[PDB]
Amino acid sequence: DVGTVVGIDLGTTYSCVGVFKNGRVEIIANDQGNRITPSYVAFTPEGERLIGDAAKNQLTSNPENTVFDAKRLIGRTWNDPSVQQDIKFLPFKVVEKKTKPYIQVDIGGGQTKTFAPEEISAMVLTKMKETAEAYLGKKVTHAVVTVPAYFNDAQRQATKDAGTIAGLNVMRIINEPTAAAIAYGLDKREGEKNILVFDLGGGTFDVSLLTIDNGVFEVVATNGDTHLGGEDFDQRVMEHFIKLYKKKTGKDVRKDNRAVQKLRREVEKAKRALSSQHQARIEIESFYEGEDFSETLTRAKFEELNMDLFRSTMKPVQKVLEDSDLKKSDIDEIVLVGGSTRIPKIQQLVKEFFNGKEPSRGINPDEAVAYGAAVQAGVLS
Ligand SMILES: Nc1ncnc2c1nc(NCc1ccc3ccccc3n1)n2[C@@H]1O[C@H](CO)[C@@H](O)[C@H]1O
Repeated sequence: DVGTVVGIDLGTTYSCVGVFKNGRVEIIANDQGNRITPSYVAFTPEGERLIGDAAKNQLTSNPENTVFDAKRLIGRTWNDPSVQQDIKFLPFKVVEKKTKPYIQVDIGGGQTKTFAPEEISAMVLTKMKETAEAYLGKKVTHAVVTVPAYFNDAQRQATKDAGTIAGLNVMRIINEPTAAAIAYGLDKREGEKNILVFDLGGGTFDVSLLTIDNGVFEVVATNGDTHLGGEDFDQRVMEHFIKLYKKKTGKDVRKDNRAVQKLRREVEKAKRALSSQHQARIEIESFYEGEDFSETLTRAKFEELNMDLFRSTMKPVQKVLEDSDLKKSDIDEIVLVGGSTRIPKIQQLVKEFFNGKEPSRGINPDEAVAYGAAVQAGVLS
């Protein structure tokens, strides 16, 4: 009845779909060649609804009508303090409607529409759903969707409604740090064990303490920083180079923002190379006023610029071990999740915190959560 069911990580900044096929989890690439999709939606002036890479790629020219970060609003009331903080930093319009924070956008030709956070995520889920169905050759109807461990009843439910709207029956909602633990099969051992998931993504940092008892996962304590992640590290290097531009050219870069978004691009690119290389080069043709940008970043400078931010990632790890009444000696597994955990300093930091103990390694940290979900989805047909 339920067909092939899909594992979906519906993430804040990125999304991932997986499937179980011929005895293996298959992570599916979208129509753009990508194993992760931006949780992005956009409406061009022509009236063309773009979701994914296509929406993320044109957000510079369409900042009002490019919806992102809906996970911050999903399952929340308009008057929720968190929401009233969040909407201050969000360049599309959020209105109070049916007690909720509805996204307001121009659909094309100045024509106005509002969308509940669940309707946006339903668009993102539809893209994951068409991403899966293109790989499989068939329609998909059922799914396993993940949420962060802190999500409450209303947030969990609204994620299921995003699902329903997308034409997806969400059979299971599983916690994100749990799906990760399942991806490493940590649920396939006898014992009582403690698991620390340290999840550092694009715009969020989450640390979960889990206990596993014979396939029974329990979340004991959670911590983190809802506004700390890879984008933050981008900003810091962006600041470094804007400040360097000034000092050499005398020119100031935030006068054209299209220059700023260009730098954003080549910074994020350089950072990523720097998890693998010791130096990277940032090259921009017609950066500002037609002039060409060309600079490099050492890994040492990268680390230097974010050292206080990297280091701050330990404090949640301590508050978690406190609230779980456990010392450092008690953690039996360390699971790294999120693309930012590829940063070498981050790893050095985790490892020496826990007195030299090596983390679980082997699964792509961007994919670990959709993987966990796809494993469970695999059981469900
Ligand atoms: N190796 C890496 N090193 C440091 N940060 C990395 C990283 N890979 C990703 N992410 C995976 C990623 C993201 C975009 C990509 C684009 C082209 C090619 C590969 C890509 N890979 N991130 C950060 O994860 C956050 C959430 O993704 C973002 O802040 C991102 O910087």
